[PDB]
Amino acid sequence: GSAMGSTVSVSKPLLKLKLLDCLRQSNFQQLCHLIANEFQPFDEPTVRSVFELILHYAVQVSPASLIKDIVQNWTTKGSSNSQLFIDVNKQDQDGNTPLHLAAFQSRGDVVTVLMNHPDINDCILNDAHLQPIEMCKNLNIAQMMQVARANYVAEIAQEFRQAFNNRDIDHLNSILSNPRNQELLDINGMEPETGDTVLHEFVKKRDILLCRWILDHGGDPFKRDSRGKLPIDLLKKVSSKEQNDKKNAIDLELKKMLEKAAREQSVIDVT
Repeated sequence: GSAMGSTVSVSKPLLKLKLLDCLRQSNFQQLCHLIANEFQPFDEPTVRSVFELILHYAVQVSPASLIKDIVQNWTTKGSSNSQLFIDVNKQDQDGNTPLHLAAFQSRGDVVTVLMNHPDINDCILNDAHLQPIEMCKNLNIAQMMQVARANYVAEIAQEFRQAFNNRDIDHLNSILSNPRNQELLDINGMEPETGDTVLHEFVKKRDILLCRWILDHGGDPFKRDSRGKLPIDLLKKVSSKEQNDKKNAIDLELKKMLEKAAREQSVIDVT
């Protein structure tokens, strides 16, 4: 075209029209071809704003076979550095994720695919403050989501305990790098066989490395054990003149860490 003709501007309605038609009638290779030919420039912000909702639109209008292909090919960690990458937890203009919409629409098979995604976050609140399971209109679908969550919680809580048993800071960090895990794990849970939280457990172990990690990831110094004791109560008092002697350096460091954590906890508890 002549250089004097204005560049065709990107229309969100027209992109959406083309995309929905494809998602309703076409397969994955046809969808890819549409992206290559019509979602250009691919980094143009209006283009991006439609592209990143493709999984939302697919849950609305597409067969489960196409949804599976989109999920398998564009949403796993292996494509996270590609242009064709969709965030499976993307929130739309109502705060809904694809899982919110799949639950709302009673698409049980799609709910299963999404709940099985290793990076799924079924704790995200939409703008109505609802989690995806709370969108269900069908009880059997809600129960499936409830049990799948309980299973996931059981597995990650066992993995969390294993990382502590291994003193494995990298593994612990990896577990909490998933926002879903930060919600579904309770670092302040009390072990019934001992009455201890992990903070009590590792204070008694004098494990400075692990106590610091626990206190940096929500460990609550005010949570008492089953006998009513705070973690700091577990360290014996040392007279002032001896406080800085080398033999007391371990418990002194734990005491200082617990005192600072208690100050920060006091603010959290009134916020």
